[PDB]
Amino acid sequence: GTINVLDHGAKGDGTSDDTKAFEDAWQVACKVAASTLLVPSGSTFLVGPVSFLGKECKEKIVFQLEGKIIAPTSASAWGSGLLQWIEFKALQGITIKGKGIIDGRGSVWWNDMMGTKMPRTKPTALRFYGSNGVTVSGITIQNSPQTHLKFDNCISIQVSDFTTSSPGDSPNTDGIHLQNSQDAVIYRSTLACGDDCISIQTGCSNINIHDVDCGPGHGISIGGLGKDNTKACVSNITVRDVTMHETTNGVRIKSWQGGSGSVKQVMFSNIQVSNVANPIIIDQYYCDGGGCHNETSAVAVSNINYINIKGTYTKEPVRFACSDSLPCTGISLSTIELKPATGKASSLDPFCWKAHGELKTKTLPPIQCLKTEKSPEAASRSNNDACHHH
Ligand SMILES: *[C@@H]1O[C@H](CO)[C@@H](O[C@@H]2O[C@H](CO)[C@@H](O[C@@H]3O[C@H](CO[C@H]4O[C@H](CO[C@H]5O[C@H](CO)[C@@H](O)[C@H](O)[C@@H]5O)[C@@H](O)[C@H](O[C@H]5O[C@H](CO)[C@@H](O)[C@H](O)[C@@H]5O)[C@@H]4O)[C@@H](O)[C@H](O[C@H]4O[C@H](CO)[C@@H](O)[C@H](O)[C@@H]4O)[C@@H]3O)[C@H](O)[C@H]2NC(C)=O)[C@H](O)[C@H]1NC(C)=O
Ligand SMILES: *[C@@H]1O[C@H](CO)[C@@H](O)[C@H](O)[C@H]1NC(C)=O
Repeated sequence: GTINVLDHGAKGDGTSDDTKAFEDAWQVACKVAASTLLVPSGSTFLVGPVSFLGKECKEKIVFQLEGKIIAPTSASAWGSGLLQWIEFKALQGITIKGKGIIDGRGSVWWNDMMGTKMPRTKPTALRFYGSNGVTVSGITIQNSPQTHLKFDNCISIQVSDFTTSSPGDSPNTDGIHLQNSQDAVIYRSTLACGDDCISIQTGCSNINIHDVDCGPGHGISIGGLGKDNTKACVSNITVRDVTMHETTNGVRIKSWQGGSGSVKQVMFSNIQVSNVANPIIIDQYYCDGGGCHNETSAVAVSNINYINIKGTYTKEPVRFACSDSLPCTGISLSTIELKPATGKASSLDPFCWKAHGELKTKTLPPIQCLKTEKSPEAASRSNNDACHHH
C-alpha cells in the first residue's frame, strides 16, 4: 500500500527535477489516514522548493525517507523567493522517518555560487509549520544552505536517531531551531553544525534535549532573545546527558539589550565539554549582526540551574553577563568541574555581572562572584515580562 514516488513520475536520477512527482505522491498520501509515502533506498531525487500542505490531509501520514533528496544548485532551478526548501505545514501526527538523507548541497550558497545575489537568511532545509504531533527520526540532513531543521508553531515534537552534518566553518548552519513551539523531546541525536547545534527561540516551552552529541558547532543556546526591542518568552527547558566537542559554547543563553519578557526554569545537567571556549554563558549584551548599545529593558533571566557539568575550556569558563537594569536571579550551580585546556585559559576567571544565585557545591574553578542577596531591581520590572502563557 506504500506510495513510492517512482510510481508517481519521479525519475530518481539526481538530475531530472522530481518536485512535481513528489507533490503528486503527496496528494495521494494526503487523502489516506496512516498512509506511507516512500522515497526509496537506492535512488537520489532532485527536488526543489516544495510544501507538503495538509490542513485537509488526514492524520498519521508517514513520509518514509530511505533514499536521498538533493537540492538544486542554481538560482534558476531553485525558483521564486529563495524563501524555503522542504516544508510540511498544518499536519496532525506527521512522521518523517527512515535512514535516508536530505542533502542541501549548501556549499553553492556558502561559496556565493548560486548565480544570484543571495538573501541574508538562506533557506532552511526542512521546516515544520503549524503542526500537532511531529516526529522526525532516523534521517540525516547534510550541507544545509543555512538551518538544517526548524519547528515553528508546532506542538508535540519528537526528534530521535537524527543527524546533522555540515562543516564546522560553514556559515550560519545551525542544527535544530525551535520557535513558538512546545512539548518537544530531542534525543539520541548527533549534531555537527557551523552554528548553534540547537537553538531555542521565543515562544518555546517544555523542550527536553537528552543523549545528544554536539560538535562542531556553537553549542546549545536559548536565543538570541528580544532583538529589535521585542518580547521573548521561554520556559521549562531541560538539557541532560549531552556532550559538546570543540564547540564555541557549551550551554548558552543570549539576549539583546531592549528586549522584554522572560526566560525561566532552565536545567542544564550532565554536560561534558571538551576543548569548548565558553562552557557556561548567559549574555544579555548579545549583539552579533546588529548594534551593540544598551537599553533600559531586558529579557528577565531567572531560575537557571547547572548541575554536573565537567570538562575543559579555552576562554572564560563561566560568564554571567546580565542586564544592569534587570539582574539575573535564581542562578544555581552544583557539581561543576571545569579545567583549563591551556596555561592561558587557567588565568581566565569566572565573570559575573549583575548575577544573583547560589553555589550548592564548591566548584572548579571557584565561582566567587554570584550575589546571594535578592534583587529588588529585577523584581521591580515584572510588568515587562508578561509571558502569561508561560
Ligand atoms: C553596556 O553596559 C555594560 C554594563 O554596564 C557596559 O559594560 C561594563 O563596562 C564596565 C566599565 O567599562 C565594566 O566594568 C569594568 O571592568 C573592568 C574589567 O573588569 C574585568 O577584568 C578585571 C581584570 O581581570 C583580568 O585580570 C585579573 C587579575 O586581576 C584576572 O584574574 C582575570 O581573570 C582577568 O584576566 C577583573 O578584575 C574584573 O573582575 C571583577 O569584576 C567581575 C565582574 O563583576 C567579577 O566577576 C570579578 O569577581 C571581579 O569582581 C573583570 O573580570 C575593570 O577593570 C573596571 O574596574 C575599575 O573600575 C571600577 C569602577 O568602574 C572600580 O570599582 C574598580 O576598582 C576598577 O578601578 C570595571 O569594573 C564591566 O565589566 C562591563 N560589563 C560587561 C558585562 O561588559 C558596557 O560598556 C555598556 N556598553 C555601552 C555601549 O554603553
Ligand atoms: C513548567 O513546568 C512547571 C512544573 O510542571 C510548572 O510549574 C510551570 O508552570 C510550567 N511552565 C510552563 C508550562 O510554561
